[PDB]
Amino acid sequence: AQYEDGKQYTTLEKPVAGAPQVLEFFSFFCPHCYQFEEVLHISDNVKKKLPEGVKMTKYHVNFMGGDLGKDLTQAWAVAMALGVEDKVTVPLFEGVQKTQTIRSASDIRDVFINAGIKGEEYDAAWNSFVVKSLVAQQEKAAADVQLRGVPAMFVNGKYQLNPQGMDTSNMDVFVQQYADTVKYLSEK
Repeated sequence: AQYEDGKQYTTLEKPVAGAPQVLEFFSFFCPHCYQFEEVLHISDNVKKKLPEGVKMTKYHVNFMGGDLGKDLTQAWAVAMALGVEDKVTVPLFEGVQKTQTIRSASDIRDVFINAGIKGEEYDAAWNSFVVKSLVAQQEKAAADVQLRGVPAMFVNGKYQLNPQGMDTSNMDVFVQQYADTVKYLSEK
């Protein structure tokens, strides 16, 4: 076949009920994740190849970066709760990996302040039980697949994309193969 189980994707042994159509995991410490965001725009290119209105979800993980990694999962919960993912994603990647200015929870907060989230609103969200539940949801989704690596992409709670085999000589061809593979998996 052109797409083969065990090759371009893997079938999960335990389908995750109630999973969104597309579930991506990332870490702000993850070098490929930074590339997937700013240079490849993987999520937007996947979205464009899928039917309109399909549910796509993106969650942060704790397993990279120790204490700060877990602070970043809580900050990602804040970003989701406030709907400000598009305003903070690149500045968070830059602060962790490019300028290396994000060293503490206060430095994370500074990124949101600079992006225009009022401090009182950030602090209220950071301490909210809505955000605690979003933290729990991110941890539970990763635990459902014993996740050990990011970036990771899961389709319908049934298939994991495997990009390590795809050709990387041309960035746009890579993105097209990734998006077309997600579309194929979503149609299974």
